[PDB]
Amino acid sequence: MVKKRLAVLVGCNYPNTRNELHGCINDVLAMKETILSRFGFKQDDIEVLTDEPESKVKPTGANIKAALRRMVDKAQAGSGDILFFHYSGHGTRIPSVKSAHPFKQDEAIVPCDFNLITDVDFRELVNQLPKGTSFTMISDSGHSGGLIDKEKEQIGPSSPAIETTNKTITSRALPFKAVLDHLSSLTGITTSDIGTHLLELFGRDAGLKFRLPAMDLMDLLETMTAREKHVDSGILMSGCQADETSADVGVGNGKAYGAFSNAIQRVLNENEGAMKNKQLVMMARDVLERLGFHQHPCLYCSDQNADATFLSQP
Repeated sequence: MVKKRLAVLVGCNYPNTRNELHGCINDVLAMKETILSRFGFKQDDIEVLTDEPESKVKPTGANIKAALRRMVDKAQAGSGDILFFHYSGHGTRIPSVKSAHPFKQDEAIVPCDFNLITDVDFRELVNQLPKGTSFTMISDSGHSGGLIDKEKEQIGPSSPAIETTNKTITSRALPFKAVLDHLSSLTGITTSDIGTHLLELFGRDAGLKFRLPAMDLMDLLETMTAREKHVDSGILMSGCQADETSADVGVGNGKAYGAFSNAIQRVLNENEGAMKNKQLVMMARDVLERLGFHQHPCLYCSDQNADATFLSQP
C-alpha cells in the first residue's frame, strides 16, 4: 500500500517590520528542494507558507494550524505515513499562568500575525496522530527547545570554548514585552495578560493555552499524558535550547540563512546515505560548534524514533 509523505514549510521574515529577519524564506526554499530530491516528497504534497509581500497564503497562526491539520486529515493508522513540518522564524517564551511573575514559562513560535502557537498546541497536534506514523518538526527559531510539550528529551541540557563566529548574525527570538506590545497595538487593551489579547484578536483561532478554561486544559493535559504512555509519534529537532536563541545569518542581500537550517543542509550534503534522527542532530551540533555558533540544537522524541531514519529515507 501507498505510504504518504506530507510536508508543511513555514518561513517568517517579517519584512518591513520592527522584527525583520532575512534567512527564514531561504531556509524553506532549501528544505523544499531537499525533501523533493532526497526524501521522496512530491510537489503536490508540500504546502509552503511564507510572508513575502506578494505571498498569497501568509503564515498566520490560523493558516499554519490549518495546514498542519490538513496533514492530520491524511495520516492513517498502520500506514507509516511521514509528516514533516519546518519552521524558520521568531520564537518567544510566555508565562505559564495568568500572572506577571510566573514560576515557569512556555515556548512558542511567532506567526506573521503574532497569533502565538505554543508548546501545548504542538503537543495536542502530535497526540492526534495514529500509532505508527511520524511527525518530524524542525524549528529553526529562538527558544525552540521543548516546542512539543512533554516530548522526551533525547539530546539536550539534561541528556574548550570555540571563538564566536565572525558571521553577521541576528537573533530569532522576540522578548515577551515586544510580542505583548505588538498585540496591544491591535486591541488597545491595557493588560499584561497576553491571553486576553490573543482571545480578543483571534477567538477560536487562538492557542489552546488562551481559549480553554483552566479545568478543560487540565483535563486535556491528563488525556494526553495518558495517551503518551502508549503512543509517541512526535519528533522535534530544535535549533537551540529552551533558554537560548537561534541565529539568523547574513544580511538582506538574498543569501541569508538560518544557522541551524544551514547546518542540517551541510550534514546532508556530506552524508548522502540514510542516517538516524539522533545522528543528524549530533552532527548538526558539531557543525555549529566548530563554526563558532553557541546555540545547541536539541532532539525530542521516543527512544525508538531516535534510532529511526530521518524522514524514513531508504
